[PDB]
Amino acid sequence: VVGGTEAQRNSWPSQISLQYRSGSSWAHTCGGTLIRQNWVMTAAHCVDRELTFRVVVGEHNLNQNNGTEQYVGVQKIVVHPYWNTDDVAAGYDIALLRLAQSVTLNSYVQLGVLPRAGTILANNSPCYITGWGLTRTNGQLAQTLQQAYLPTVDYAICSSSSYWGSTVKNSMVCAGGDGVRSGCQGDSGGPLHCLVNGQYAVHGVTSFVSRLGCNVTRKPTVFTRVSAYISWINNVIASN
Ligand SMILES: [Ca+2]
Repeated sequence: VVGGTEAQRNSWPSQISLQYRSGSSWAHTCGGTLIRQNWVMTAAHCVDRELTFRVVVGEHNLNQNNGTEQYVGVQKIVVHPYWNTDDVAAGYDIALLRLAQSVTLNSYVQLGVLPRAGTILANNSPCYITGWGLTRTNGQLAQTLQQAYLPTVDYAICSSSSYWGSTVKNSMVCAGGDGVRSGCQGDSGGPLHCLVNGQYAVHGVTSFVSRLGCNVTRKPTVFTRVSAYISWINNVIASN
């Protein structure tokens, strides 16, 4: 997250850290959202590679023991059938991970609330992006969870020539673009929490940013629109 600030300890209890094994060590690669005690929602491009993954819930400081973490393996990876690694702009950047065990819910670990199918947010709706991603373009990962106020940019405006043009589709959500705040590498797969009816719900899965950089004016962070995949999500969790 570029231009963010440290989040209150465990104030976004559904946020998870997706890590892979590198030799004998583990490294953070993406964010995610705990939607069930044994199911995680993240980005498809986060699990394209065949690596050993693990999920960490109740996390805050990646390099220190906060006394609230729970580590669990990933036993199954279900990527959306239409996902294309060579065309992220085609959408469908979403995947569900079945955990090897059910985590224990508490003050620091809670399920994320999903919106009702087809829900579209009005322009400039209040939302927050969270993650341990890069704090600067080509910079380094954050040690502690970061958050940044990132209001939405409606489709009509985001898909205009003065912004993303045709690169953005209706199955995505755009937020930010003030040239100061945004998502960045490492935030991918993470949530975009938006305030709706007095409650925070996960309306987006961080998908991509500009090649020119993370925080670029008129180039909002692009998110997979969760409300367009509710039936798919339900069908997967009801079968496996
Ligand atoms: Ca920690």
